[PDB]
Amino acid sequence: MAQPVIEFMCEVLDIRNIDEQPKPLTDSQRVRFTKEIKGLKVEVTHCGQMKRKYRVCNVTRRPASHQTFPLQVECTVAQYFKQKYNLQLKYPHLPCLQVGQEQKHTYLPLEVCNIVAGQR
Repeated sequence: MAQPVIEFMCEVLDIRNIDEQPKPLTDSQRVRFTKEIKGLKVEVTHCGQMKRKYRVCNVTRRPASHQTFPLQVECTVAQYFKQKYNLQLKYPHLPCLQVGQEQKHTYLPLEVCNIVAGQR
């Protein structure tokens, strides 16, 4: 089974009350989380059965609420999932994952991500 990256995060940062502390992440926490998620493979969950897979290459410093990107004029990733997918993010305060080629600057909210377990 695939594990939600939110849960993976809470495990990495030793959190149990993620829904009690709507607090953003400390620089210390982000760095600790980034080390663990960087390089893992993830699958999108907001597109039904179109579970597109991505390679996490980094973690943003800005929350999904503020992370911006070149939308075809700049937009907020949180807006995106509210406008295009009509889904208010549960954690707009947590960072987004950067997936794919660096220069492509693709950001995904942690909420919509599941860690893909290897199948050797």
